[PDB]
Amino acid sequence: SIDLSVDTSEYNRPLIHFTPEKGWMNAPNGLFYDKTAKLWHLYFQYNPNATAWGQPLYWGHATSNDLVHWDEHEIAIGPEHDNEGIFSGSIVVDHNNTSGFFNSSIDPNQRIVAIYTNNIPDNQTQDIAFSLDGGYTFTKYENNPVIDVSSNQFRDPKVFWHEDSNQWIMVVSKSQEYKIQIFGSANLKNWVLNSNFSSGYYGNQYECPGLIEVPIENSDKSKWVMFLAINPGSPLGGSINQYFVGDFDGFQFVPDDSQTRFVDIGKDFYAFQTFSEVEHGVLGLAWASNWQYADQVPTNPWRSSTSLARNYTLRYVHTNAETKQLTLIQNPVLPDSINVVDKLKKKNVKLTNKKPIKTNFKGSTGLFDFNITFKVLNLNVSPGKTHFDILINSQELNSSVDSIKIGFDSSQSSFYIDRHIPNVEFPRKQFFTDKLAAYLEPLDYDQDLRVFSLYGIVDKNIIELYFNDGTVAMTNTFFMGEGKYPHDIQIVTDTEEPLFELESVIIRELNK
Amino acid sequence: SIDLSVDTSEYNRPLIHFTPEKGWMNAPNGLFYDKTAKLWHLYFQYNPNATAWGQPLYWGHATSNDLVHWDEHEIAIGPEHDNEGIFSGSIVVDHNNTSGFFNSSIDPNQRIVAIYTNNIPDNQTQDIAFSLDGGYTFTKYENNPVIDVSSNQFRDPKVFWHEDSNQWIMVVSKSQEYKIQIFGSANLKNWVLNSNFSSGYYGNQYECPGLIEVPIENSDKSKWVMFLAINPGSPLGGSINQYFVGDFDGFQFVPDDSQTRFVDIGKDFYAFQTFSEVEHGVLGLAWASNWQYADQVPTNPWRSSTSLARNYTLRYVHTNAETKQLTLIQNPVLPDSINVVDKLKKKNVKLTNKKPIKTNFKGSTGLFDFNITFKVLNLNVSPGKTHFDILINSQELNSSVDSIKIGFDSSQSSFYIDRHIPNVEFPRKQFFTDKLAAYLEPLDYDQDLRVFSLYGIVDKNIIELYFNDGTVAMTNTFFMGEGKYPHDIQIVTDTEEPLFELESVIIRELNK
Ligand SMILES: *[C@@H]1O[C@H](CO)[C@@H](O[C@@H]2O[C@H](CO)[C@@H](O[C@@H]3O[C@H](CO)[C@@H](O)[C@H](O)[C@@H]3O)[C@H](O)[C@H]2NC(C)=O)[C@H](O)[C@H]1NC(C)=O
Ligand SMILES: *[C@@H]1O[C@H](CO)[C@@H](O[C@@H]2O[C@H](CO)[C@@H](O)[C@H](O)[C@H]2NC(C)=O)[C@H](O)[C@H]1NC(C)=O
Ligand SMILES: *[C@@H]1O[C@H](CO)[C@@H](O[C@@H]2O[C@H](CO)[C@@H](O)[C@H](O)[C@H]2NC(C)=O)[C@H](O)[C@H]1NC(C)=O
Ligand SMILES: OC[C@H]1O[C@@](CO)(O[C@H]2O[C@H](CO)[C@@H](O)[C@H](O)[C@H]2O)[C@@H](O)[C@@H]1O
Ligand SMILES: OC[C@H]1O[C@@](CO)(O[C@H]2O[C@H](CO)[C@@H](O)[C@H](O)[C@H]2O)[C@@H](O)[C@@H]1O
Ligand SMILES: *[C@@H]1O[C@H](CO)[C@@H](O)[C@H](O)[C@H]1NC(C)=O
Ligand SMILES: *[C@@H]1O[C@H](CO)[C@@H](O)[C@H](O)[C@H]1NC(C)=O
Ligand SMILES: *[C@@H]1O[C@H](CO)[C@@H](O)[C@H](O)[C@H]1NC(C)=O
Ligand SMILES: *[C@@H]1O[C@H](CO)[C@@H](O)[C@H](O)[C@H]1NC(C)=O
Ligand SMILES: *[C@@H]1O[C@H](CO)[C@@H](O)[C@H](O)[C@H]1NC(C)=O
Ligand SMILES: *[C@@H]1O[C@H](CO)[C@@H](O)[C@H](O)[C@H]1NC(C)=O
Ligand SMILES: *[C@@H]1O[C@H](CO)[C@@H](O)[C@H](O)[C@H]1NC(C)=O
Ligand SMILES: [Zn+2]
Repeated sequence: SIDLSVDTSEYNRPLIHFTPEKGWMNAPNGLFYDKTAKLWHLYFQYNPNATAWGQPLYWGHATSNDLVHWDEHEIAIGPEHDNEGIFSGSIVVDHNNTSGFFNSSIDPNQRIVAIYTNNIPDNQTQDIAFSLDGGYTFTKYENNPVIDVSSNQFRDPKVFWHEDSNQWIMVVSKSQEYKIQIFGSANLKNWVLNSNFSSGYYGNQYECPGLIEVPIENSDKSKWVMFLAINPGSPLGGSINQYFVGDFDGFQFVPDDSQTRFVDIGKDFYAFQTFSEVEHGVLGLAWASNWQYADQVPTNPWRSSTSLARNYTLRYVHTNAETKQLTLIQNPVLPDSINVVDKLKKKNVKLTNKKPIKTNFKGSTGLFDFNITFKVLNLNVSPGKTHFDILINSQELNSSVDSIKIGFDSSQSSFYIDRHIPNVEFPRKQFFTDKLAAYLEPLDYDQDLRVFSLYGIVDKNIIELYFNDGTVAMTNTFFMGEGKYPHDIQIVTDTEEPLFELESVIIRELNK
Repeated sequence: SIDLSVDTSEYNRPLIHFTPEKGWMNAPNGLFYDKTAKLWHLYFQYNPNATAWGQPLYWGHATSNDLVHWDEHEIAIGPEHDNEGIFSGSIVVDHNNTSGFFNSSIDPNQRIVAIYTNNIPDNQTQDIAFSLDGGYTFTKYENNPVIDVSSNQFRDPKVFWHEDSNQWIMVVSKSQEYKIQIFGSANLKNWVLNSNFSSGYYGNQYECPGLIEVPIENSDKSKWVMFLAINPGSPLGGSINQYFVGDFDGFQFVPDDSQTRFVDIGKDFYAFQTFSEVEHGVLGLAWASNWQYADQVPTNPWRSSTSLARNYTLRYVHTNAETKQLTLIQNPVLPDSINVVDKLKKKNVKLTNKKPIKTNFKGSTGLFDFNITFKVLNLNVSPGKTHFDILINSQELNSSVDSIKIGFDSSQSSFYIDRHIPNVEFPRKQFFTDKLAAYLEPLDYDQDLRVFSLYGIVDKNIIELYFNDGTVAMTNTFFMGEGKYPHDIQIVTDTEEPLFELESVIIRELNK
């Protein structure tokens, strides 16, 4: 039952991360681009009747021309009964009408088919539905389900057209068997199981798989990347996304190695999905929370945002001094529709305890970004001082300032976040990990000096960090006290002489 | 250079975890049992000259008849020069004198050979040394090194006799190539490279591998388990140990699957090694710290303990409701030579906010264990109350009590620890993760009610937790304020009616 009396929006509703106006949101679904309308479509696991997961569960729907400003629509798909759910799935555009649902009056770029998990008591099946109006309303296929294996742990179909083998491909999870199942189909209705894939960090269950061709930077080559969500049992606690790099022939995915790697090593990036019908590269986003505490965080009358849309590539990067690995790179999608309210620019700054960088903006939108390239100098300092810190400070409210801290330690070659906020309490905060680290090799070397970069964006209750031009991504929510939100940024150190040179510093106040 | 002026031993030196009397300890080495003398041997990476890592670096040495009472000996092996180190390695007993070092005056069970990494500037090699006095003094082999591949990233040899292929086997890490190399030898001097193994979570580097037959519970069969340390780049930050289950023929290790699993999901369990010459089962221990902060924790005039000795088996356990996996099990070695100073024993207690469990012991050793079997009842409580907490409280000093918290949440089916202690500060505490969790399936079901077990031991500055009879292990150090150490244990809940029934509760104060 949503309490419309208490609205936390003013201080903790993100400006450029999608949130439903009210109710509960989890996994993003049916992500696609309408080439005719030039519209991005976001669907999502949606309970409008509470700020927690519940059935009946629907596909919510929003559209955007630029992946930052969203317009929320009426519910797109709903269950047959109150004790049922339209669980996760995906959308394809059936340009050549292989499904037989579309006539000449439906533009080929708008021949929209949803493939989703129908959840009923003791049964999960893969069902389809078609939209004749650009993805706003759907008709369920008469002969659903299209796949039934008599299981209650069988969900999250990601479907794509595979040109090379001239067929539809589904990757779907046999969740508690720890198997990604690869099915093939000529018409999206009649499916054949081609192979099973089992690898990486199993945790409790497999969920929301994905399989897509990702370009290698500065080349004409590409690799197939298999995405996989696990929850619970993440090594960081709760829910997390992992990936595998290799090749696909339409029947089997063959990884290049047997290594485990995570997509994002924050706590709050789960159920990642890619957009269908992108013409250049790979774009996707995730649900920006963690199953451990998502339904308890102090937001109202909604819970959950998505991450920003991110652009995915592969790059050879040093994982140690000697060895390079083909690694998943992600950078945020931030178009010119984002307004810069104010900015601080500094160059070649030798950081010390008497030379802090402090923003002095007139007001605050609660939306900021910081772009920093730094070099570690050859200075011996005591071990408590081998670091610098970016402080994100609230306004002073009732005599107190709340803040979160993003730092780098030169002795550990590791970034860290501390999202610990004194006095803010909510159920299951025992699982709300406060301190997270990311080890990185230098981005570059300036003679013998190690060079690193960091891009960060803060949007009222969520922070996204991208280290070394997207080599590592870390997504984390944070909850300041009632009425408090980000207002100013400081960069500080305790070193008396310079250990860090900030070659370039850009801190901007942004708005929609 | 160690200050003997300040000694923290009284409040934070463990009683039954080995610590050097003074200086720095990291990885355990040369672990073996002398069947003739009936003595367990522990060697360790040792810097006597500071409470941080430094060269010259030695093998320290201690012995025990029972794996809890340790006698520290003279340094066993030292480097040729001050800018060199005797890095990690292992010991075997050359019963049949394959090496030719041992005549009829040396009992077969005492034909002790150390295989270790010799660290010199820009070079790491595998060297051997032999002991004619039961492992107290060593003579380096005159034709060292026994393996040189012209690398400065080539270390941590674990050697064993393989009967099936009638040869010595060495597993060693080509650290920055992410390879465990398997070599073979008739005589411990002349080696042949047989295979390279690469899998699991790579992080920054491969270190301290092991390969051993682990018995399957209730069976005469076993599996080959490959152990692997990575540091830095643990998904929990810093250093961690992982394992692989499969088969070995003397030349190649073949895992049964391609899954990644960690040995211990605490922050402070690294460089795990197994004892040689164990006749019943598999025994091992690790370094009980994390490279991120190990050299900064507030102990003096030593830093670091080992973990307890643990007993390793394989058991088929539910990782989800549907599926069992052959899983590494570990339980602590705690013999009857440990005195029970006092204990609290309770049976069939329905836990509520008016019925807390509280120890009322006359004094404190700072050494306690708690053994609990609990059951989750069918009670609906508000989301903030779906849990119970074990509080480990210091004595009141300067008007405050320091505490650490171990809990279970029935909504998340997860254990958690909070080792956050306010007002205790030390360098690199930004990496000192305070909140850790572990998801488990129930140990058993009583009709429809979920049953779980938990064994924990607190030894002044270290806590070891074993969930569901050793299904999951979690090791963490903790640092209370100056003079404070564990004094009393409480078990509490906020539920007004019973959510948890404690079938069995045993809390003991222990001593040497
Ligand atoms: C680690 O745990 C294992 C159990 O998984 C323990 O192994 C058991 O150890 C006892 C000896 O302590 C063995 O009993 C012996 O059996 C032989 C004949 O089978 C008999 O001749 C001896 O008199 C003795 O009773 C027992 O068989 C063995 N169990 C298994 C399954 O191997 C081991 O002791 C534990 N180690 C420590 C130090 O706690
Ligand atoms: C995501 O990144 C890719 C490049 O890595 C961008 O792709 C380029 O897009 C332009 C048109 O916008 C094309 O003319 C180029 O040929 C593309 N390059 C490659 C190598 O494909 C893509 O535009 C990015 N998308 C977003 C939304 O940022
Ligand atoms: C962060 O800063 C870097 C500059 O250091 C930006 O990268 C440059 O982007 C421009 C386009 O705006 C390119 O022409 C340059 O070649 C890039 N140079 C470098 C140094 O990368 C980057 O776009 C910034 N990131 C943001 C705003 O998110
Ligand atoms: O809304 C269901 C949708 O979410 C996912 C991924 O988060 O599964 C979540 O919800 C399920 C039902 O409560 C849980 O079984 C699952 O553990 C949880 O992650 C998708 O798998 C599913 O389609
Ligand atoms: O003492 C060296 C010994 O420790 C290990 C494992 O912890 O390596 C540690 O020390 C090395 C030298 O400082 C580092 O290169 C390494 O990263 C660190 O883990 C063993 O690998 C080594 O034999
Ligand atoms: C849930 O929300 C839907 C969509 O607005 C509404 O029509 C329905 O009555 C609600 N049902 C329950 C059981 O709350
Ligand atoms: C084509 O489909 C549309 C639905 O969009 C329907 O109204 C029309 O009658 C159909 N007939 C044609 C165009 O063949
Ligand atoms: C894939 O897994 C399913 C479910 O366990 C099984 O029925 C099927 O035979 C497997 N198929 C292949 C080709 O491995
Ligand atoms: C280091 O310790 C050893 C062994 O106790 C000692 O003999 C040596 O002099 C010390 N060296 C330095 C450099 O302090
Ligand atoms: C055996 O070795 C011992 C110890 O090194 C030595 O005292 C003795 O001379 C040796 N015996 C023979 C026959 O060489
Ligand atoms: C094993 O790795 C080593 C070192 O990288 C390499 O030279 C050797 O050829 C490899 N051997 C095999 C059998 O792969
Ligand atoms: C804990 O309790 C169980 C069941 O009573 C017992 O068998 C076990 O030995 C105990 N564990 C320890 C480490 O004392
Ligand atoms: Zn605090």
